[PDB]
Amino acid sequence: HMNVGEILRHYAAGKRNFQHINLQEIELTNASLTGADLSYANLHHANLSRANLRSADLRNANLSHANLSGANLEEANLEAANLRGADLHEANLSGADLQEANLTQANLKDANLSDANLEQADLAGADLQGAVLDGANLHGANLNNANLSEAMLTRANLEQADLSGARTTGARLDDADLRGATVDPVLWRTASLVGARVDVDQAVAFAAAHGLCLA
Amino acid sequence: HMNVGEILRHYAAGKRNFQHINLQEIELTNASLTGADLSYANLHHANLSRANLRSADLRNANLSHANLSGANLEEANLEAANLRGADLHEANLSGADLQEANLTQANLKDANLSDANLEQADLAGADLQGAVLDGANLHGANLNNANLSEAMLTRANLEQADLSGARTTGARLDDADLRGATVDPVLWRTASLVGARVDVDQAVAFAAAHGLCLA
Ligand SMILES: [Cl-]
Ligand SMILES: [Cl-]
Ligand SMILES: [Cl-]
Ligand SMILES: [Cl-]
Repeated sequence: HMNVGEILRHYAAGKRNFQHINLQEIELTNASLTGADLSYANLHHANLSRANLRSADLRNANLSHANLSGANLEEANLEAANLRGADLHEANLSGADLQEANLTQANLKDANLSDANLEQADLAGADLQGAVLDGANLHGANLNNANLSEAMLTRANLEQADLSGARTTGARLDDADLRGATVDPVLWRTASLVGARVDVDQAVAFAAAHGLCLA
Repeated sequence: HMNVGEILRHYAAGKRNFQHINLQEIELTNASLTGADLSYANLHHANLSRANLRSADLRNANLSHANLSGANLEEANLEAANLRGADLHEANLSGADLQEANLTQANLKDANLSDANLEQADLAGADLQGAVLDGANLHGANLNNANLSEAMLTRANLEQADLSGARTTGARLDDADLRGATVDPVLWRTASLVGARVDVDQAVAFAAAHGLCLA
């Protein structure tokens, strides 16, 4: 296990290779480790609140129940990372790679996921209230029972995503691509959808969700 | 030309056959001629305000620019009648037969057309503001540029009707049959349509009218 003094001294010396390092429970609030290779690192329950991890490599890292509130993760590689129950509220994940990441039960309230890659990510039960996912790729993402209340999914790719059980009151889906997605009828009644791309079957479902009869 | 005294005396004697009679411009306000056969009669610009014409036969009658405001025409036969520019505001036309009638530019404000037959009727430019057409048959009716603002067309048959240019702000079309009708996209944005029956193409048009893209 590497401690705070050690990792900050190494980083100060210009070292960036921290792959597979054990940093469980470490206290790194307001720390900057931009560009660090933390691939496969164990950061379980780490406190990384307001840390600057811009452009860090965190692929397949264990970030389960980590505190990443307000952290900068712009253009970070979080592919296949374990972020179950992590606190990412108000984090900047703009342009981050989160494909196939485990974000189950994560706190993403007011998170910035603009232009992020969330292809096949597992967001089941995640809280995305007030989050911004403009231009994000959610192709095939699992949004089962997620909270999307007041979330901005404008211009987002939701093709083949599963939004079963998602809360969508106040959700903003203008210009989103919904083709092939699985959604509850209530989505058609709650989301703003101007410019949203749909299949014919979905357009019919939109009409049915407003009480029209096709018999 | 038969005058007021003559027709009322004849009716009082039990006469009901007034077919093809000339009654142009006659003043018959609050008169009762229930069950009278006035088929093919000339009632051009007659004043029949608040008259009781329940169950009258007025088939093919000339009622052009007649004042029928508040008149009772329940179960009256008005098939193919000329009612162009007639004033029928607040009239009771419940169960009347108006198929193929000319109602162009007619005033039907607050008229009761419940369960009336309006098959292939010409209602172009007619004013139906606040009218009640619950259960009416408007199969193939011409509603071009009609005013349907706040009109109740609940449970009405609108199959193959033409509503091009119709004003439909506040229109109430719950349970109406719209299949095959021609409508402007604005209808889908303005009418209440719970239970309204539509084709697949119409359901898609409903979605498109709310800004959804089918590309
Ligand atoms: Cl440093
Ligand atoms: Cl928006
Ligand atoms: Cl009498
Ligand atoms: Cl109603």
